[PDB]
Amino acid sequence: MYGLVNKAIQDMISKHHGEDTWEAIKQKAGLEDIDFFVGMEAYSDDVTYHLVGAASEVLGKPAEELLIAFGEYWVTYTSEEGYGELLASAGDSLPEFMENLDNLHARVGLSFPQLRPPAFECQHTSSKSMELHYQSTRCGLAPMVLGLLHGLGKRFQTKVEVTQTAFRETGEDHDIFSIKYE
Ligand code: HEM
Repeated sequence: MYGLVNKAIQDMISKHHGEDTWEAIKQKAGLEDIDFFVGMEAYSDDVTYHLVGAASEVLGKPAEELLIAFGEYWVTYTSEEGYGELLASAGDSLPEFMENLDNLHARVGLSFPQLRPPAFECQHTSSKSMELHYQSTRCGLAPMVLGLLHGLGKRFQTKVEVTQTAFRETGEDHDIFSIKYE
């Protein structure tokens, strides 16, 4: 994944646990070769997996718990690191933002030529609810989606409930989330 993601994980950890813990995690991930992450450069996905793996061990939290926190964090972090306007242009309510998600990543795709974005499809069920379909070339990021969704609730001062109803891991085609909103 592009360095932007790894910088943000690094950032999240450092803001919450200081530079000491970060160097520990960096060490255990097998990444002391790397002085700093470069925002617009492509890294091996393994760099992120090893990062989440390490932070899990060092912090005593499960990976999935961290993916959830990171998901929330990403919504705030992107607006402060170059992407406020793009976010503002993706909608002024959660259901709208979700519809615009593939379009948003297309936009990002222009700056980031090697992007491997997720695909998201909304099937509405009422004015307060929807099925979100999440398809990816990567495994086990569904917990991140959950956090992103809550991050967006926080963004649009909107109450959301998110429940995964289908799991790649059980053998289903793709992850599906049922979502209810204010
Ligand atoms: C301006 C805001 C955003 C930017 C700049 C951005 C950019 C990115 C980038 C660079 C990646 C890594 C993909 C790669 O390197 O191949 C990514 C991944 C991802 N993004 Fe976004 N993103 C934004 C907002 C969002 C939001 C709000 C969601 C909410 C669903 C989202 C969903 C995801 C997911 C689930 C992934 C994991 C990749 C995968 O599933 O394979 N993104 N995004």
